[PDB]
Amino acid sequence: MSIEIYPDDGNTLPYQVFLNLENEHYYAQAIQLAQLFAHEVDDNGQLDLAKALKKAQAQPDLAIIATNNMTLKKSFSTLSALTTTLSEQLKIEGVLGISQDTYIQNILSHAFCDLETQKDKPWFHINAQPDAGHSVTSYSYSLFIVSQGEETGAMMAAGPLIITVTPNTAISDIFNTKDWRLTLQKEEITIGVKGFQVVTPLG
Repeated sequence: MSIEIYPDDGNTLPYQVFLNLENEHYYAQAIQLAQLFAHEVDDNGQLDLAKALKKAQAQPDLAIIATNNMTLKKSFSTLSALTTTLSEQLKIEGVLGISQDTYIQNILSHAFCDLETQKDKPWFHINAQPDAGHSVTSYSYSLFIVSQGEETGAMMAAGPLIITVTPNTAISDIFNTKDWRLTLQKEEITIGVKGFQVVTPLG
């Protein structure tokens, strides 16, 4: 995994990889697929669904299992729809090596009052435009992850991208161009290679 070569001196990969994406089980999990992942990725070093979908076919245990996304939006409608979709798709808030909570109440708490989620997750940012009525200030995550099965010794190659659509549209006065209506969606593709028991060391 990573660069580490010979010709140059010992480091010169055109893939420039070493810590290009976050994983929480990198201890050995980034290694299972390492030589696979170092092959079909993009110049950054992340799973490319065009080529790495073939790379996935060579994963330690299984292959491409999940190419799922989420659709969350808010609007001066009712949260009867807003939170409903959020909860249903709260599962894909990283149900890889899920945490102790990472669920409702710890997440749905801010749903009760303006779910800006305290700017949850260290996402990059490609925000506001010069429009003042038809803009979008969104901050994009996407880093790529891997997980560990301890039971049987499996793993899981994950590659999510996250977009926080919070627009720069202007005016919420005598009429709104919709300056305070928000929307959040994204895509996580995940190559499952394991005997997944529960969200935990998949086995």
